[PDB]
Amino acid sequence: ERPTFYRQELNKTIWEVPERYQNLSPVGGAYGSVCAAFDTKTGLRVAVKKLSRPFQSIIHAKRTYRELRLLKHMKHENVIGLLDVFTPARSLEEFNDVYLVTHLMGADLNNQKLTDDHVQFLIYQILRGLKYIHSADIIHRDLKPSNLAVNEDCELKILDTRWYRAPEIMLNWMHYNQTVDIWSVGCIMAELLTGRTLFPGTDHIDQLKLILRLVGTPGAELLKKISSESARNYIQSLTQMPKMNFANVFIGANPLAVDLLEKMLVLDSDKRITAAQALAHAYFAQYHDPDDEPVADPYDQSFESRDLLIDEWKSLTYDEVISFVPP
Repeated sequence: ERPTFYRQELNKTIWEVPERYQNLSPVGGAYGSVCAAFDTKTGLRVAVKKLSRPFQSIIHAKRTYRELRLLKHMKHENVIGLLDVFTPARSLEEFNDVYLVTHLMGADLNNQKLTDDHVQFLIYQILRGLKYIHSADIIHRDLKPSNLAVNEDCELKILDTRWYRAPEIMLNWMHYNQTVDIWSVGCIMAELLTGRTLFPGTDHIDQLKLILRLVGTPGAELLKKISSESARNYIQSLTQMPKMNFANVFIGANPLAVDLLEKMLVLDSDKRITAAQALAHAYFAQYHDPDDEPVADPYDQSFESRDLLIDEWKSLTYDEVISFVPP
C-alpha cells in the first residue's frame, strides 16, 4: 500500500509527500533543503529533507547512497536515526527524488558554566552514542556543539569551525583512529565546565599553537611515530613548552572531570581513552549502566572504495528505499 501523496510548492521546489506529513514549513540552504512538518501517524514534529540533485553526477549519487545507508543503520537512543524515507516514483525508471524524515530538533548545544551534574549527564550521553557509532567502525570526524541536539528534558542526539577537530585530523596525519571523536568530546566537556572555548584558534597555525600550549610539545614516544624528517624537524623547531596542570587550567572543577580531561586531551591518539573506557570512568558513576550501553550491528562500508556509474548508485539507493522498515 502506497500512501496518497500531495504536491506542494516550497523552497522554490515542488514537493510530493505522503499525506501523513502536514503543514510543511521550510527551516532552511545550499545543500538539499529541510522542511519541518507534522507527522499525524506518530503525532510528532519531524524534519523532512528533500535531497537536491540526488543523482546529478556520480559523486552526487554516491553521496546520497552513503547518507541513506548511514541513517538506516543507526538504531540507538543517543544517535540520530531515520523515521522514514520515501519517493513519489512507482518504478525505478521514474525515480528521481529522495525525501528523508527524522525527528525535528529543538536545541543543538551552542550555549556560562553548566553544573557538574549537567555536564556529567551531557557528556555521558555523547559517549554512549560514540561507543555505539564506534563499534560499527564509523568515525564521526566532525563533532562540535552544533552537531549535538538536546531536547526539553535534556536527552541528547548526535547529528551528522576547526575549534573541536583532533590535531591528527587537522594535520592530515595517518596515525588517526576512532579517538578523534574523543578529542572533540574533551573540547566540549571543557567548554561546558569553564564556559569558555578551550582553543578558540583564529586560524590553522594559531589553533595548533594553542593546543601545544596546553598539552606540551610531543614527548619522545610521540616523535618515534612521526615519519617525515622535515615534520620531525619542524615540530621540535617549535617553542619547547611543557605540559600544564589541568587542575590549574580547570580551577574548581570536579577532580574526576579534571582526571577525565587529562585522558582525552592527549596528543598521541594511541594513548587516548576510548569511548567505552570513558563510560567506565569514575566521573560517571551516577549514570553508568553496563547493560544500557549497546554497541551496533557491523556496518558494511565496502561501497566506499567502489567506482560505479550513476545508474548503479541510483539503483542501489532505490533498493534501499524499497526495503526500508519503519521503527
